[PDB]
Amino acid sequence: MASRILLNNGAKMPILGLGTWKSPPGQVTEAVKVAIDVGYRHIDCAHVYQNENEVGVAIQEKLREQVVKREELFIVSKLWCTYHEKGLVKGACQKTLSDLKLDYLDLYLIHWPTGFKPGKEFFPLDESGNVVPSDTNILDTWAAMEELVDEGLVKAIGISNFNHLQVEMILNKPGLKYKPAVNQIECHPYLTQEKLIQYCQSKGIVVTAYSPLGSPDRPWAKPEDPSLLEDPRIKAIAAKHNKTTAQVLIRFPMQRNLVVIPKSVTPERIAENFKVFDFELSSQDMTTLLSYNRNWRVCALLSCTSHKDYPFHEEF
Ligand SMILES: NC(=O)c1ccc[n+]([C@@H]2O[C@H](COP(=O)([O-])OP(=O)(O)OC[C@H]3O[C@@H](n4cnc5c(N)ncnc54)[C@H](OP(=O)(O)O)[C@@H]3O)[C@@H](O)[C@H]2O)c1
Ligand SMILES: O=C(O)Cn1c2ccccc2c2n[nH]c(=S)nc21
Ligand SMILES: O=C(O)Cn1c2ccccc2c2n[nH]c(=S)nc21
Repeated sequence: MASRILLNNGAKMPILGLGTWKSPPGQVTEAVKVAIDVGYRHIDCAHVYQNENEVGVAIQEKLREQVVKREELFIVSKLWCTYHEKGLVKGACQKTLSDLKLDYLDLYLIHWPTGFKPGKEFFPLDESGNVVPSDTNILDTWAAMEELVDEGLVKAIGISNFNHLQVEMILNKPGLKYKPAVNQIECHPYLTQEKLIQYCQSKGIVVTAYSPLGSPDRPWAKPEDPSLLEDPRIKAIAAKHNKTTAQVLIRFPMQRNLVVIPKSVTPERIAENFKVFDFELSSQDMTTLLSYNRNWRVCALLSCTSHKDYPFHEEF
């Protein structure tokens, strides 16, 4: 298992990264410092996570300390939904660069295919509670992303939460200049995503699996919800390999040629989650894990089901 995967822009992306959604601003600086100290070279960020400044403090300290060189890091962020307007894309990227204290991103993603009305609110609502959409065509947003490559702000561009028809729309864009390098999507044994993954891979688009542990800290979690980390079948596979359930859950997407971005702010877990390059799940193990699919989606964007570009009505 090589540590990096080749992207269609010619750059190599570390297959393991640190997630930062929900990482409290008072804990994420140390989390990122620890991650870099124990070998992580890829950090997954977003403006909407409200902690890019604090992530940036950690990156900057580790660069200053010469623990790692900038070229060895792979920093990813994402364009929020309220910045899909073509004229707002560059400023959104620049704000993220300023907070992260970087002069380029390795990868910048359209966070969701749904554009919202611009403004200070991340989820602008009408008086009846519906999200207020943007009229900006995703193809125009893509053209604005391509400009960021040409102006040196980002090395690669990609998409997130795009269904196969939405990916296809980008791939079929008249005058397409740069293909998406990555589609970042939810993926774990309860939402195995075989159809979308095969589609993306067949087009040379690398898939990043998010919420690989089932996002047990998602704010809308219910006590009775399924729990990957507590699934006795997955526990048994872990025990067979003398690994933790989390380690199996992280190794699983790696062996499907995916990138994976588990989140933790706990130093012991950040280290545990990185120790996944010393064992191999069997083909049987892999198929068995795939068999647990229930089409259970922890990030379903229920707030936006009425939006014309809501991605999850389609089968895949
Ligand atoms: N593009 C998108 O729309 C999108 C959506 C969702 C997520 N993401 C990205 O994907 C990242 C990962 O997804 P996620 O944050 O939703 O959830 P996740 O990585 O599946 O799970 C995070 C949870 O698991 C716990 N955890 C981590 N390692 C553990 C271990 N070894 N043992 C036991 N528990 C462990 C963490 O606790 P502690 O932190 O307390 O240690 C936290 O509560 C996000 O942070 C974000 O960067 C992107
Ligand atoms: O977009 C993300 O990366 C995670 N995330 C969020 C991150 C920050 C703020 C809101 C959200 C959110 N709301 N719904 C869903 S399904 N996922 C959400
Ligand atoms: O609607 C969203 O954008 C996120 N979200 C929520 C946001 C606020 C309150 C509840 C939820 C919720 N419940 N289930 C799921 S899959 N997603 C949820």
